[PDB]
Amino acid sequence: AMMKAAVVRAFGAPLTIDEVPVPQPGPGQVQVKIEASGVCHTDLHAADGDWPVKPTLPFIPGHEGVGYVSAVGSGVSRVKEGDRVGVPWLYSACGYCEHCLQGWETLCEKQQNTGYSVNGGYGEYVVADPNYVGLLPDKVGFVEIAPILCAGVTVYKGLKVTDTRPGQWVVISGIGGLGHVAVQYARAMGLRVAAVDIDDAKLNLARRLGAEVAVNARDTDPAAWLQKEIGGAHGVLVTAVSPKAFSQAIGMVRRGGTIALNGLPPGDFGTPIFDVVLKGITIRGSIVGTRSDLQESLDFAAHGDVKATVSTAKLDDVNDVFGRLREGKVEGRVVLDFSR
Amino acid sequence: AMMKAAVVRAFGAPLTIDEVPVPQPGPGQVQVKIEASGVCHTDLHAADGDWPVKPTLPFIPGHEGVGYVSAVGSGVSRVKEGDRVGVPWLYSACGYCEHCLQGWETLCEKQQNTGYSVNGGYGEYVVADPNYVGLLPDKVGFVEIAPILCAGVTVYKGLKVTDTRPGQWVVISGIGGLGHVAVQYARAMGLRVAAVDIDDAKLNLARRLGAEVAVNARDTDPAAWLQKEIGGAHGVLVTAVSPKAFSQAIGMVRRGGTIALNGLPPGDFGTPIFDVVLKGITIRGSIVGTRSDLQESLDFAAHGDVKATVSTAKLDDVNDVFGRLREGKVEGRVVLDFSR
Amino acid sequence: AMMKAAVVRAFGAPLTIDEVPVPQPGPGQVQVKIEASGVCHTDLHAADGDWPVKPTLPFIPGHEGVGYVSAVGSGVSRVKEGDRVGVPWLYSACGYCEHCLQGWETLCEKQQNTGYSVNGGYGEYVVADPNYVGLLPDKVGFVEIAPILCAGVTVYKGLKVTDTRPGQWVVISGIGGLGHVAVQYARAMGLRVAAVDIDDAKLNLARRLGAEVAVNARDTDPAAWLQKEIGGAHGVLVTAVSPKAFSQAIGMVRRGGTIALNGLPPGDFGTPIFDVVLKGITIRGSIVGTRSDLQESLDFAAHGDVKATVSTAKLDDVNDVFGRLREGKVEGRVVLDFSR
Amino acid sequence: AMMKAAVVRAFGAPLTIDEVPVPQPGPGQVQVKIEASGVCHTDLHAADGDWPVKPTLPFIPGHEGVGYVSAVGSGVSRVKEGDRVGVPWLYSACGYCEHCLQGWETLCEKQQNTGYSVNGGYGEYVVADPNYVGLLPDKVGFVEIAPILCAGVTVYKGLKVTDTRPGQWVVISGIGGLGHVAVQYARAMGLRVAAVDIDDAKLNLARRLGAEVAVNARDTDPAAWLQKEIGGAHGVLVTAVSPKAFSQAIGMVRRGGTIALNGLPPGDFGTPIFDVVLKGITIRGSIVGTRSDLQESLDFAAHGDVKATVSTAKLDDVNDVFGRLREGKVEGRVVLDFSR
Ligand SMILES: NC(=O)c1ccc[n+]([C@@H]2O[C@H](COP(=O)([O-])OP(=O)(O)OC[C@H]3O[C@H](n4cnc5c(N)ncnc54)[C@@H](O)[C@H]3O)[C@H](O)[C@@H]2O)c1
Ligand SMILES: NC(=O)c1ccc[n+]([C@@H]2O[C@H](COP(=O)([O-])OP(=O)(O)OC[C@H]3O[C@H](n4cnc5c(N)ncnc54)[C@@H](O)[C@H]3O)[C@H](O)[C@@H]2O)c1
Ligand SMILES: [Zn+2]
Ligand SMILES: [Zn+2]
Ligand SMILES: [Zn+2]
Ligand SMILES: [Zn+2]
Ligand SMILES: [Zn+2]
Ligand SMILES: [Zn+2]
Ligand SMILES: [Zn+2]
Ligand SMILES: [Zn+2]
Repeated sequence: AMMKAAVVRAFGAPLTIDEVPVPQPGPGQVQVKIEASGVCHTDLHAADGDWPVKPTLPFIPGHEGVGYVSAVGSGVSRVKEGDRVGVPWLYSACGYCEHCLQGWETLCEKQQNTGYSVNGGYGEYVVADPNYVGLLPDKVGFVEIAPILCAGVTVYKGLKVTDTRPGQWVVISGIGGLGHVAVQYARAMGLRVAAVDIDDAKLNLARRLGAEVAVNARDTDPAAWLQKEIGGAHGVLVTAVSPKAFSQAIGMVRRGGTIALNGLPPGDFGTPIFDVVLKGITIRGSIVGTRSDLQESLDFAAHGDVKATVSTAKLDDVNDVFGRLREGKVEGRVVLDFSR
Repeated sequence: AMMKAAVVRAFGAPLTIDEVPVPQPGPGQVQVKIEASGVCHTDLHAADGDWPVKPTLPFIPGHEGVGYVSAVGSGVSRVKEGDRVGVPWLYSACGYCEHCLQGWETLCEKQQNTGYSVNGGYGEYVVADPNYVGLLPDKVGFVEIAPILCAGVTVYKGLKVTDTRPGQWVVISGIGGLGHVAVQYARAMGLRVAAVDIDDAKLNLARRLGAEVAVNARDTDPAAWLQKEIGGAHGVLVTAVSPKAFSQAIGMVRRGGTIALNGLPPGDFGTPIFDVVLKGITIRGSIVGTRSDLQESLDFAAHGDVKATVSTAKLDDVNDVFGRLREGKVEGRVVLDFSR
Repeated sequence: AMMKAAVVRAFGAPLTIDEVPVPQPGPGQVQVKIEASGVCHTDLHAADGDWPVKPTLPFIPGHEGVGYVSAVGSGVSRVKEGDRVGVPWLYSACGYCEHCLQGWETLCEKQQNTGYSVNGGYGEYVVADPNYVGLLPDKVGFVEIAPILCAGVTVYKGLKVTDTRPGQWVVISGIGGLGHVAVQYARAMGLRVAAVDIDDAKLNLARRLGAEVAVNARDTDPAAWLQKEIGGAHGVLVTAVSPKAFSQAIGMVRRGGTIALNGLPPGDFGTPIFDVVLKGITIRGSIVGTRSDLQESLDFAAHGDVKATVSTAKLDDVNDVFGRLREGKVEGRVVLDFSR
Repeated sequence: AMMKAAVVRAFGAPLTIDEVPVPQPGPGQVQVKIEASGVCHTDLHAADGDWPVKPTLPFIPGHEGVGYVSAVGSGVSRVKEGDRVGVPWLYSACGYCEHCLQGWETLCEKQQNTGYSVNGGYGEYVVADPNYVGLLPDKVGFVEIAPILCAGVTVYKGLKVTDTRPGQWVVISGIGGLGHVAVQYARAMGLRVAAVDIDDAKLNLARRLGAEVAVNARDTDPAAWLQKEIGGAHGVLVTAVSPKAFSQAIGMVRRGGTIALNGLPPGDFGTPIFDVVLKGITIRGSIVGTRSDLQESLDFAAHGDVKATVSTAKLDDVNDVFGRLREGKVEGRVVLDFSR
């Protein structure tokens, strides 16, 4: 069989929509027929090769792909034909290293990554390791659930590692794909939410989704504004694609506070070490989520606590989507629709 | 009515040994007769007034003073005349704020600091808040115990917040004033210790103190070496916080590990986003510790698990001591001896 | 000079409403004019003289008393006259023992207890230690806020130590004074709530307050019912006044689950050690709440996440109230109203 | 084709040493050649059908088998022929449930148990799940390391879940098979150890093992004595879970402390509600541990920190070994030696 897929063949170049072979599932593998496929900013980073560790060319991006198990190899019991599943960033892990045994498989040094080191969901079919796919809730459709496969799980875990508790203030910096669902997860976790971005439309989105307070960093110093407004936050989750937002976030927290980092813009960010030490601040990188994180994050969507803001696009228009996302002209998430 | 003391009357100017009034305790206060008083780099910064918030002039430095309770004001029960106590960095906290109520008095924004914002232990007597003094162990001398009020509790708390466990690997970065004490706490906390420095003398000291591994970063890349040799460290205590140490720490820590920063350097440090996020690294600021932190750290000294390298000097020679410290000629810690 | 107050002058006997002197505050003390005063089930035992350690006669019960500071002793800074305050079970703690230094003053062995070891709020005025009173929010009435002083802060802390997190199930056993507000805190902390009691009306109250499911332990074996309905809970908070309910709670959790204990019926409860060990179960006593806990719990009420179901009664009818409480004829809390 | 093995063919009856087929490994399985095989009280309960859920007959007991990997089915990468491994209590788990995904495979409700629900190590060979075998340290012999698969990991994990930290007091209740090993882990974990038993010889053993204090409960009340002498222990490990040990544990622990139960006794225990709640005490069931726990516990043995008292016996004499066990004649641990 042949299939349509969007392929990266050179960093910086537009993706090409080509006919490629349908991947077949070997032993212990499953095949997934894609019905929807979220566009993550990471996909831009990957196609631009602006990260230290590059994807091997060529490749098909996409780690927010969801659909049906359309075929099953041998020795597979976790899922069966017809099951609704998603294939996330964490494609697979070794399962027995120290990290994996501790239930921190997101840290597995032997992990594979969907739509980066292996081909992803920007296509009609994708092969997956059934041991690491998301098991989708029956009551949420493909288009709405797709973003939870990365945006959702990531910020859910990110919020967990801020070490904030119900009643406390958390700041979400960057109300994009990750950010806009981050606001919703925070409320579901009993947190009071403040939002920071550089575009009023984003802040308006945050306001609708539960943000009690919101500030535009292009209009004022957000750190100073937040210190005055709420006395500083107990936690911050940075999803912004700007190193500047990382530095600013550090000045947003109360003493003893924690800043968790999701965003992956190239380079360093300026860190006021003196204040971090004097104020006992924690800065903490968070990387997607374990299978347990993933399952829990899907359950919040299933219960209606989190609903992704989504607009659809066609596979063929993937380069336009990339352009819009790059220009910050996307509200929430774009999901590629493969439905009939 | 009068006592000798080393007084800062102008930032940068030599301290003068003056006759000044013995401070007398009012209600809820105590008086301490100093037998020994530790010196460290923080005293230089107080005397130079080169930190963001300066001491008020004139003032008596010293946050490592130890001695006997020589008099009490009314309504004191925690201690009595004749008790052996130290008057550490945390002179007092408000006791009512969110931080104080949570047992994190070190983060109190209304805290006072001994030998910085109030008069300290560079004198024959000092008035203190008995609610915040350290209660000293019987079986350890004043001179030997003094540095535990600072270096001790600092590296102890710092090691605690790396969130490591017995059997796990911790790197002690820098085996100087703080580091040589740190190696001892780590060993007593059941940690496997790797010492990193640029000086073979200090690395050999580390080995004497129980370091299982020692690597000289002048010759070899401590990060590459440790990742290979022990798979990276679960924790990293950075006692000399320089850009190189900071960045090498990020390289030495294994994924999911924690880096605790034990120093107050000037300027912003470039923090690499990609590495912190994808390695799920925690970077945590930590200096001194709470009252309970301090008592716990003293217990280690009392049981002979921790002993600071100490040399004595006279109060009258403090300027000479400051000079030696500035030039980096001080091995271990210098302690002013008030005993006849 | 004189005030009205319900006094316990001999155990097991009716309380006598008498005129007694008004207590005056000395140094470090404040006087409080009572506006409302919650009746805790604990008060029944203070008066029966029921417990291992008994109050001393004669005494005035009541540790849910709220009102205004009407007089301030010497050396008090935390509060001033006119301040809205409440006087909880934890009347005072020593402030410097190991527990107190760790922000666990509820464990202080030198603590005093309001309406037990010292006189409480079943009277027009009560003297308190200003360092341990609750600072009440302006936007909640005295009658509604009164239960938060014990019922509220207790179950809030109890829920904290179930070690449950958003999305997970918690069971509230006993939907009384503590229980009916526990359901609400649970919801505010992002938990899904199941309710257990022995009276359909109390279960219906839980449901109206946010309980998703409910079971009458008189009608079926709760535990088996809960294992079937929700697959066991992640945590349980037991406020019930029956040892039986403690034994049943143990069987209500998933493996790895935690049961927190608040209720204080006399004697032992049957514990299946074999299952507790095989299933890795945790059983944990929880004792009111620290000042931090209390302020946090008052905040939930201030924001309207929590609202006590209360009936009022006159001080003079306190014996009638006791009777009804003892018979389980009370809906939520009864609060003594001193409103002129 | 054939091998010797001890088989339970009827509950209560002597084991019969038979010649049975050597088990061959299918895909995902490995075969282990046994060199040593630990014996403990759990084997008695397996042989007696003593417990609620019984083994199926006939079966080969033994959950402490160690040896070489002698054959490797298809799709195995964790281990290879010649690898020195152990086949502990947790033969396998489902790997997909809530518990397995969270790194708590010990709580898997679909787990299989070696030498209980599947054939174990009381034979020359045994087939195992490579994903769940213990990877044995190079420097420790088969006989010495065998008990660590059981007693070792149990007491290590048990100590971990006391939530104590270095410098803090831990009580080891019972210095027998589990206890003498627990004392060693405790010291290596930096804990101050108080040993409690009723046998002076076992108490002397504890002291020589590093116990700082030892109380004989025949002659003195250990609760009152320890409360007076060390202000209660922060943690208590109950290795011999009898009602008396349980109740005394509750009296020995300091307020806020944690009691970890390491045994599987019959029947309900009377738990004092008042003491547990008022003292804020945690009671916690813990036996064996995860794969991560086992590997950590194995490292302590590899470093010389922990050594089980071991004596050997032959497979043919297992019934006699059982005899001694039953009568309580066994000091330390007995290990079957299969070596030439
Ligand atoms: N660490 C992980 O596990 C993980 C997983 C997924 C994505 N990511 C990262 O997420 C980031 C982007 O995620 P995305 O899908 O939401 O992309 P993006 O299109 O969705 O979201 C952009 C957001 O950051 C923007 N932003 C730019 N400058 C800002 C500033 N100064 N302050 C506040 N906000 C600012 C905002 O416009 C906001 O839209 C990084 O690009 C990277 O892809 C990390
Ligand atoms: N540990 C603490 O810090 C703390 C603080 C306050 C009160 N308490 C305790 O709270 C308990 C009750 O408090 P209260 O103020 O809510 O009084 P209570 O009258 O209000 O509450 C009774 C509740 O438990 C009852 N109940 C009886 N048998 C039951 C069973 N088998 N299963 C489930 N529920 C059952 C229910 O009727 C329900 O009303 C104890 O009486 C004790 O006083 C503890
Ligand atoms: Zn992504
Ligand atoms: Zn792995
Ligand atoms: Zn110092
Ligand atoms: Zn304060
Ligand atoms: Zn009460
Ligand atoms: Zn106290
Ligand atoms: Zn065993
Ligand atoms: Zn499982």
